[PDB]
Amino acid sequence: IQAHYDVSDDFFALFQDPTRTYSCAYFEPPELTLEEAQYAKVDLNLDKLDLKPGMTLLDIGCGWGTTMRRAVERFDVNVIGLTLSKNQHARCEQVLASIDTNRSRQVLLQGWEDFAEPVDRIVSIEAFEHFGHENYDDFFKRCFNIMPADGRMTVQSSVSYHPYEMAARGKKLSFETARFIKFIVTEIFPGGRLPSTEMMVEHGEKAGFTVPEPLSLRPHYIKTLRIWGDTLQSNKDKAIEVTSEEVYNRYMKYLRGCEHYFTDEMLDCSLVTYLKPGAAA
Ligand SMILES: Nc1ncnc2c1ncn2[C@@H]1O[C@H](C[C@@H](N)CC[C@H](N)C(=O)O)[C@@H](O)[C@H]1O
Repeated sequence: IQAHYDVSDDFFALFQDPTRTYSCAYFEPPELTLEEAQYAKVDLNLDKLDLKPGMTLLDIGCGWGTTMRRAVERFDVNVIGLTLSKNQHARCEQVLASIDTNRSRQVLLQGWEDFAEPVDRIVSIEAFEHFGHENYDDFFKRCFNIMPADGRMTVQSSVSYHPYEMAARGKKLSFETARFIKFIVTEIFPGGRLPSTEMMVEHGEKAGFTVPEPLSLRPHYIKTLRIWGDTLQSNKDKAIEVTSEEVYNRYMKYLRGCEHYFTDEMLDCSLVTYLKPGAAA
């Protein structure tokens, strides 16, 4: 049943950029291409982490390996990536092995749950939606515990608003948004759950982290989703051929719907920074 909403890598290749990044890009400056903006998003995350040569960076949910490789290349760090996909695992291995570096590089097919080795810094870009609210305490506790005194982590995640906050916008739109969120979390990220930004901040605080004001990426996700959607739609027949009209329609619903709900400010995307007590200034 969870395996039903699994789709082949070749479908995603029909809307994503060459880096295969499956998360909000960063159009700064606005004229960047999707691919460029995916790299700008990687940098935006990594630049907040106080990475020094010879550190070990952990990528939780490392996808196809772009973040890790960019970190090795820019920061001359060791890396370790965690992924739940065997295909991502095999590709990441290739991406990592081909880097001209003496730094250590490792990809593991496992969750953060089973990861407990010392790392200096943590990046997690839109894996958090999969974890479920019941695991937030354990996630933050693990991330706090594996890092040294000056550790830092970024988590980037799509977020929703509490039903109470949504109600301020009127019942109609509020119930309609909740249904669409339920759809995201059934058919796009099965077993998933969108946090609110408050939940992201507060669980981090409870674990002991200092949490500055989160960065909103809402207009960047709008641009991202627009390009993703326009691109899927243009590759429609190729999409249907490799999957079905069903699966095509599902992702168009997702992509258009999210853009719509982002434009309406009924969804957000937060880049939250977590600083251990001894983190540098
Ligand atoms: N418990 C977990 N531990 C580690 N990775 C996970 C977990 N749950 C989901 N993921 C991964 O999180 C990733 C989710 C993607 N949305 C983001 C991938 C990547 N960071 C990107 O920006 O492209 C996929 O690699 C999933 O396998």
